Amino acid sequence: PILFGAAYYDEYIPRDLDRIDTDMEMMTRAGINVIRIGESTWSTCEPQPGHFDWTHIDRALDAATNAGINVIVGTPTYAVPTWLVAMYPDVLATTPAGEPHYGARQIMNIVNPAYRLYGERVIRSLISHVAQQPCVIGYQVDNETKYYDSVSHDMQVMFIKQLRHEFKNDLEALNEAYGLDYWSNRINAWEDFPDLTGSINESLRARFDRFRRDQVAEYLAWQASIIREYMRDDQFITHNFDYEWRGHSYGLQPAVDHFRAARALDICGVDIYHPSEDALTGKEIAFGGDMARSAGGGNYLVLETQAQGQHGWLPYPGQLRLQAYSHLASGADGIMYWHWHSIHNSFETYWRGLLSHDFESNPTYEEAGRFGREIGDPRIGDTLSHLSKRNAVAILASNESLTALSWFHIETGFPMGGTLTYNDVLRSIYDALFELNVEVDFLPADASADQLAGYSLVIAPALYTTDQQTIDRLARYVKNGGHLLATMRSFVADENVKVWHDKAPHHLVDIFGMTYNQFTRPMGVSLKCPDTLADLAGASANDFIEMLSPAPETHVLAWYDHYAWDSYAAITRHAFGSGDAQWVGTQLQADAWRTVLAEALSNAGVHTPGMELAGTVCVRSGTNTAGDTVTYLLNYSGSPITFRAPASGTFLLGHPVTAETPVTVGDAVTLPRWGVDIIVGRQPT
Amino acid sequence: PILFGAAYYDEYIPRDLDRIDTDMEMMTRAGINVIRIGESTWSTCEPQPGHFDWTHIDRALDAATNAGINVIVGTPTYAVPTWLVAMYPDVLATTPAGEPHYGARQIMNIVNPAYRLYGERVIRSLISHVAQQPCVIGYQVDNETKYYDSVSHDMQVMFIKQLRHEFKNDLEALNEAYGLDYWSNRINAWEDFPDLTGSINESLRARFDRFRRDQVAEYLAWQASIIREYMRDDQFITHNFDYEWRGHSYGLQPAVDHFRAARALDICGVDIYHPSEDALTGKEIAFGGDMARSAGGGNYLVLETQAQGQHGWLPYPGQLRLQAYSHLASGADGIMYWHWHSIHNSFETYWRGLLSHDFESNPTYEEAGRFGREIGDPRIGDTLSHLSKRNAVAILASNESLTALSWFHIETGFPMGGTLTYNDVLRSIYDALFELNVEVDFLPADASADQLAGYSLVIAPALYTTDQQTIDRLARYVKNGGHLLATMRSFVADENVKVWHDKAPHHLVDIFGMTYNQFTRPMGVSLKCPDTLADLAGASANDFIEMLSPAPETHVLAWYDHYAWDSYAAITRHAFGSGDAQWVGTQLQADAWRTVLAEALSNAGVHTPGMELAGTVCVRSGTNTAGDTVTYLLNYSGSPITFRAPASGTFLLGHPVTAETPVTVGDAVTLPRWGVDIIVGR
Repeated sequence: PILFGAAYYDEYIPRDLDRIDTDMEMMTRAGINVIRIGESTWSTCEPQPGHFDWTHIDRALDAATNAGINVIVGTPTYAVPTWLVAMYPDVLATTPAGEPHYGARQIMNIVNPAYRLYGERVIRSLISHVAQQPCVIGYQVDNETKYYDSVSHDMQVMFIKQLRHEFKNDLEALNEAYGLDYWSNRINAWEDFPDLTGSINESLRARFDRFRRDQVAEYLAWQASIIREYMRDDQFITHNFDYEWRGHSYGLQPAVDHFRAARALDICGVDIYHPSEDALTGKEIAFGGDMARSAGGGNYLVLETQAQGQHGWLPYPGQLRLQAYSHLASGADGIMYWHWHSIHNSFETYWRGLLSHDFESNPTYEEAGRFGREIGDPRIGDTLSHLSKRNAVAILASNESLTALSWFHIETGFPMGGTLTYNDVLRSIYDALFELNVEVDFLPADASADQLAGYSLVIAPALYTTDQQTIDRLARYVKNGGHLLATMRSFVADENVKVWHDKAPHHLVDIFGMTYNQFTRPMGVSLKCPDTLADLAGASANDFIEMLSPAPETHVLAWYDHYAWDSYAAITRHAFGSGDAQWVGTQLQADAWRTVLAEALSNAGVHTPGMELAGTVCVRSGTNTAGDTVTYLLNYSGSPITFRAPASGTFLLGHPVTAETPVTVGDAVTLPRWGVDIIVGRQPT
Repeated sequence: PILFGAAYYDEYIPRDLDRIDTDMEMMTRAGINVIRIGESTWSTCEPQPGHFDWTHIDRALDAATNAGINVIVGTPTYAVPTWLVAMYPDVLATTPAGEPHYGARQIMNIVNPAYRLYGERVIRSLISHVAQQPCVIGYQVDNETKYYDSVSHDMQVMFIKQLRHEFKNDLEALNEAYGLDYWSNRINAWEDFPDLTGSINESLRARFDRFRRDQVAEYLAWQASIIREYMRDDQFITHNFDYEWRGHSYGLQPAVDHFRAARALDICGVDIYHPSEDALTGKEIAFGGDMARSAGGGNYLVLETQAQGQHGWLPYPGQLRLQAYSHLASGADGIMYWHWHSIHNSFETYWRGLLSHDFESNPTYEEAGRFGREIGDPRIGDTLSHLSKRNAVAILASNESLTALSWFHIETGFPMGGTLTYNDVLRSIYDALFELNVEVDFLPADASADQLAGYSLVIAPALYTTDQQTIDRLARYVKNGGHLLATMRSFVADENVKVWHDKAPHHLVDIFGMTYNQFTRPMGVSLKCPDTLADLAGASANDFIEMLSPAPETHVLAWYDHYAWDSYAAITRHAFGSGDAQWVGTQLQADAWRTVLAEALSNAGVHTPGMELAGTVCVRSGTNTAGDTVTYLLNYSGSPITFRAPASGTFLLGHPVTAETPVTVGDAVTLPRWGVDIIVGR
């Protein structure tokens, strides 16, 4: 059935209480069938070196067993004990800010041998101890693992050795690849290799970031490999990925390549956090879910999301339920809250769980339990689980480009100034599509020809650095009938972040039917659109403009409206083989992005039910394991709304209209504020 | 008489001058009867280790003696000589910023042995040298002393031993009290105890902060105890406390507990600086005076305030006078300027004294002298000194709550984000009261049953962390007839900053007649006020809202006006015993605070004639030593004002009306811009 649950910290509950069995009863009452334990408390289970105390782990396993609740056990390696650092200070990484100081979780040097050695021992002892317990259904490897800005000596030497291997000891080739002549930065003998911390060369720095991302992935695989020596055949290994953090889950994760790192896992997990209250839009849940579903090639677990949340996140009545159904609408096969309660000391005292600091019932917990009892009814649960999505549009995601542009800021070309980031461009586009009710998959930028070929529209947002093979695949995708749309600052540099030295866009001048070699930060530049984009006439060009020189054969969709720049296009499209290729040479406002992308989808022949409801209600859909269509209707607003049904079949939930009421496409539908219902393409049962 | 003076630095005066007797004469001309010397110049009086040179100290004592001026001697320990750090670099504290570098004052590790050894030596030599000089009337111990964010090894080890003592060596108890299971932070053996610098556990950090605050209090008591070995029976020990600095004196001092630290002294002293010119309000003078008066249980000395001041403080004509009288209206028994002149080199070149860089007369000095000759006339001096204030309202101050919310920000729960601080809440209440012409005392949060009992209204501004005993006193205070008003984020946590785990407000749900367990940052939330607070109707709820669930018998003064939260109250008041208890579950704008407080005060039976003049003129009063009522009328505006006299008696000063003109409550009164007079009820 659908996983529904919460992280539980027996280790944190005040010791003067004895309420574990009460907590378990509150959970089963709320339709909770799974808890997560163990990951944050190494110092409780191994209180002195070599001395293991499973009191708290056993208590949770026993209490869950007695309640009929399942358990996912997390390895406790993301936060280290006082006794470990006392013996080995280097467990804590040196960063660019200098020497570390004990306290915070996730400031360790993940390649430190004391960290790996003791880590391996607690992993072995914990997983050995719990693996045969029937309530344990799976494992979380570590927790939201990154490399934590480590520039420790060892990590650097290891990087130098990998550079030797990559370049077959040839420093002429390395210095040329990275342009290291500049500012007298050549490395002409391996023993002269400087400390990377002060490097001003982004070719080198990027490669080091990539190396360290790869170490994250290897560390996860290594942990998974250890759990594989103990686990039962009916258990799974997962991990809780997280996203760029801007007060909440925002964009592609800078420190980890989720596509690559997910290969060690049986199923992808993810943590998603987002604005609520008047600011609930659904966008972060959908973005988060689409990236997890894409990284894992199918259904994923939401291992953490918000209950009462941080200050400001407390959900209006109805919002918790609407947030939950949203996850299922992106294809989640589980939802778990972080966490069951609210902790009474220390950093996350006010990142609040289902229960408040009094451990009483409250309206948020009660709303959760109404949700849990809904999906725990098989009539609802069997209908919503394992949802399959077949999307026609893909967005290309690139950790290498995020890294590159974090240094060469789009607007300035330097690691200072500007406000537009890679994830801003990505989200500007993702969010426009969301506003139009068009659903997307994410693809890594090095996706195969077969993968690309599945999609009718492929979008490349500020896809700044790629290899030559990637360019060639995309040309071929277009030739064979695809539609490629790229934005400014794409295909600028090779995989070593060296800007190509032929005509831009590199090896795509004939595909896009244009070239450029000039750009600026626009002052009072707007757009003239003669035809297909007539609705865009007048829109502003923002942040950065590329002076696109269209070929004589190319269709210009927009020109700069400015006396210095009006010889140049802002937006072009050009046929090539059976497909076409569009470039957007500027950043657009949200309304302009919706205009451009709605036209592009129309050009590409992409239609989905709910497109007509854009701006009225959120519609997201899929096919269930009976092969029926499932259409969610999600009202992300504080007013009731009326609209016409986008599909025919039966209302699965009912809404303030009863469950199993039939509906026909076109029928009037009303949802209350923060309301939801779901049409399933079958008759009532 | 009233002390009136300035700090004087003969050590800093250009050496080509010989003007000390001219300075002294300009001082006596201006009614100045005391100077403060010695505290900033260790390297001048001990130029090489063990070699003392009292030339400058002697010059000042001889010149003062010759002019009939009294002297307060400061110990010079808050800035250290180059020769001391050259031997002992650990004199300078390690901070979370890392290694220190010599130059600034007040970057020492106040528990360092070299610092305390050489410090005891200079103290003993200086005090011994001056103690029997008739002009010396007292002593300042160090100067605005704090712990300077020291995380030096010794201070940490000392703290660990203090923890062993407090938990009786029981690390199981310590880990539970502080919740150190979280993020694998348990300390399971004493030898594993980590550096505190990078701790993310605010129960532990807050306790370290409290320890270091107590080390400041001890340091002050240690110096006072040395000084007591030499001083005459006719002399006093004091200290210049200071406030949270936000460009000027703003709020409760974060690094020192003035109520505790003040115990070692004969009389409290204070340094107060504030906006002037168009932004002169008198709020900071009154806040700082109320605090200092409260900390020491009576009259206090303003050991420093602004003369010409920093750039932007230069007072408009009339304002220096108005500022001065403002201090005496709060209960000051002395006013000293920092400082006499304007220094020609170095960091405070432009923190300017009475005289400018040219040492000439100027209008600010001349205004100060007109004021000093005023109070120097016993008709006025005698009437105004040792003022005694009996207030009906108390505000509870808590360093522990300041500390806790410096990390757990009201709005965010984290040490980043938000704008609303503990002191902002305290000042929001204080300022509304001042604007209502209501005078207050401060009490420490742990104030005794007897101290609480003396007040008709007690206000708990964001009293985030307390012990259980404080909560039980307060409940008894209400049961017995008191009126308690608490704001949001009060009584949340125990004295270890561990949030209580029963219903909130902890052991007070019966008293306030309400519980809450939900809160948020409000978006477009207003208040609905059905009766008693009808004037507040439509006011904004700001910064944070607690979802109060009132008992059936509780009076709901304000509900949330918002479709998500309108089941919940924002402001509640509940009868308990013969008193009552009111909770304001959000932050209010300034005008909303006046509306709320004016109603609470009326509920509590507090009314005076000055409250009728709120918004028009500042009225502050007390009783002088002949038993007469002294009523200040202070105009903190750039225009003239007209109003009805709030008391009968005689005008003391005269104003643009002669000195000693009679007046009767209700008589029309006019004051010029920045004006002042005083009605004395005889």
